[PDB]
Parts: sequence; C-alpha cells; structure tokens
Amino acid sequence: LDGVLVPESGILVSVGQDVDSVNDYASALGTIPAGVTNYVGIVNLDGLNSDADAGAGRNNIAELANAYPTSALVVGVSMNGEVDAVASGRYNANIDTLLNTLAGYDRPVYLRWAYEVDGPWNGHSPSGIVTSFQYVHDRIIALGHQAKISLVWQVASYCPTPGGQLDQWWPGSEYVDWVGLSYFAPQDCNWDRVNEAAQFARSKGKPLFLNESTPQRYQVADLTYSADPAKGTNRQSKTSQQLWDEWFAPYFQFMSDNSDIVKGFTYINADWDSQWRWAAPYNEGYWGDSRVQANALIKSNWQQEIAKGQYINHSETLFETLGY
Ligand SMILES: O=[N+]([O-])c1ccc(O[C@@H]2OC[C@@H](O)[C@H](O[C@@H]3OC[C@@H](O[C@@H]4OC[C@@H](O)[C@H](O)[C@H]4O)[C@H](O)[C@H]3O)[C@H]2F)cc1[N+](=O)[O-]
Ligand SMILES: *[C@H]1OC[C@@H](O)[C@H](O[C@@H]2OC[C@@H](O)[C@H](O[C@@H]3OC[C@@H](O)[C@H](O)[C@H]3O)[C@H]2O)[C@H]1F
Repeated sequence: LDGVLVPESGILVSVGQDVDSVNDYASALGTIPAGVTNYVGIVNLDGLNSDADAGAGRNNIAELANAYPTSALVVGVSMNGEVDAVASGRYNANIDTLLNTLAGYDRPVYLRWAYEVDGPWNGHSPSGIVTSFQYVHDRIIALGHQAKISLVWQVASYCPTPGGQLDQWWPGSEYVDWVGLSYFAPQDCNWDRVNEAAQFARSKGKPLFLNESTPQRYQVADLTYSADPAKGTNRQSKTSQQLWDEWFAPYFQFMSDNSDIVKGFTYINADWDSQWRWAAPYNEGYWGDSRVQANALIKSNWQQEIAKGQYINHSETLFETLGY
C-alpha cells in the first residue's frame, strides 16, 4: 500500500481506549483528538454497533464515530481465542460487516487485526494469523475499501516473551500497511522488545504505530510507581517530574530515535484501576492510572509536547495529511 493512509511526514496523535476515557481526555484537555480508539471482537461484533463493557471500559464504535466525526478511527479487533476458525471462514460474514461498517464512516480507519499477534495469551496459531491477514487485506480491496481502511499488524513487544520470534507471525509485506507495537514497561528489558519490533518494521519498509501505550504500573493522580507487575505492591512515591522523566520523556525519545518509521501512536489515557478487569485485587496484572489530566505538571508537559510540529493533531486538513 505504498504510503496509502500513512502520512508523508508527522506522527498521528490518537487517544484510547474506551469511549468514556476518550471523552474525559477531550473534555479535560479542551481538544478534539486527531484519532480515537475502541475494540471489537470478531465473534460477536461486540462494541461495533452498540455498547460492550466487559471490564476494560465501554466500547461503542457507532457512538465514538458520531462523537468524533472528523477524527481518524483506530480499532482493535480481537479474535476472541478463535483465530483458526476465523482463518477457516466461520466468521466471514462478520468480517464483511465490520469492514463495510467501518468504510461507511468515510474517514481514515486503522484496523489492528488480531492485535498483539504474538502475545501467547491470544491463543493464535502462526498459520491462522498469516492466513487471516491475507484474507482481510484482500477482502478490503474486494469490497472497494482500500482508500479508507489501513491494516495494522501489531505485536505485543512484551519483555517476558523471548525475542527473535517475529518472522513466523509475518504474513508478507503485501498484506500489511503498518507494523504496530505495545509500549508499556519496556524498561523491564532495556527496551529490547520494542526496539526489536521497530527494527522489524524498518526492515520490512513499514511505518510503525505505537498502538498501545501507557505508563504501566504508575499512578498519575497518586504519584506512585510499583515494580510488581502482578499486584502493584510496595508502591513508591514519585514526584511528578520524576514520573515525566521516567516514562514520558523516554516514550517521546523512542519516537525520535525511530523517527524514520514512527508515524502514529495511541496513548491510553484512563484510570485503569476503575475498570474491573484491571482493578484490585489484580487478576490480570497491575496497570495504574494514566490520565495526564490527573496531575498539572504531567498535563502541561503532555500538551506542550504533542503541540510540537512533528505531531499531527486535529484540524480541518487532518484527513488530507493522513492520505484520505
Ligand atoms: O503480572 N503480570 O505481568 C501480568 C499478569 C497478567 C496480565 O494479564 C493480561 O493482561 C493483558 C490482557 O491484555 C490479557 O487479557 C487476556 O486477553 C485474552 C483473553 O482470552 C479470552 O479468554 C477466555 C476465552 O474463553 C476467550 O476465548 C478468550 O478470548 C483473556 O480473557 C484475557 O485475560 C491478560 F491476560 C498481564 C500482566 N502484565 O501486565 O503485567
Ligand atoms: C494491550 O495491552 C493493554 C490491554 O488493555 C489491551 O487489551 C485490550 O484492552 C481493551 C479491551 O477492550 C480488550 O478486550 C477485548 O475487547 C473485545 C472483546 O471481544 C474481547 O473479548 C476482549 O478481550 C483487550 O484485549 C492489550 F491489547
């Protein structure tokens, strides 16, 4: 796809990853985000045309798209543990409806198909990922939606999964418009996973989207950090400048260090602790509170950074800038 829906220059600023947290961000920052992010499952299309709230914030792409009619949509599509049945065609009617629905919004859509392709917890087979990316990239063309829907192959870039295993998941450059990654606690392995994902994207000639990012294990309102990924115990006080310097400055530095390929990010701005999947007593890891508006210094510094001219923010020229 040769730069289609990929900005020639600049980094798309998007926010996620549930309707309410995105509305709260837009309210608190007094801004219309350039891109907004939700999730849907392919088995039920849960979250596409009506509310789906399963403990990770409310998803409703119809509501989101009406609330932000001149912002890009970013959509994570879960395989719901069924990628092999998806690859064998059992959900093909649902795929068409998903693609036709998203194309009916007449705006740039970034589709993270089977996001975190190499996260073992997603139950994926390499075959099912390679086949289904082929099928979906081709179906976008068959349905006539290739000017509108950009297909993102997003890895998990998660330190406990060993490096050097990305090739088995790759469907081929002809079937991928962007590579994506997750930027949470890359310091746990010296940035090795996120750097490996970036260098993979670079080697394939694809732009890079940081599709999931948050100061994982930090609390912005409380100003704390924990080294405990499972339960968030023995929380450490941080100053707000420390929390900026420890997570936010390196996050933006990573984008500069990879500025040949980085063309978008999604910042997840949420009180994760308020959402039951991510809440105490932490059955699915410790996440924290990533709301930049919950600290004045973090909020100022955030707004000051993303207003800079390497970032693509919302304006009347946004869709043109993104290649729509
Ligand atoms: O301490 N940690 O390092 C830690 C511990 C756990 C943890 O949990 C995961 O958090 C990220 C979240 O994205 C994962 O969510 C799983 O996604 C897969 C789901 O699969 C469903 O399982 C039920 C099945 O019937 C259905 O077919 C299938 O789709 C699963 O439900 C989710 O739990 C968590 F697993 C993260 C971390 N860490 O962050 O620190
Ligand atoms: C990347 O790391 C951070 C996690 O928060 C992300 O997990 C996704 O968070 C948002 C949830 O809405 C999504 O949950 C899926 O939503 C669609 C449902 O059909 C599906 O059952 C549900 O798991 C999380 O995967 C992670 F990607």
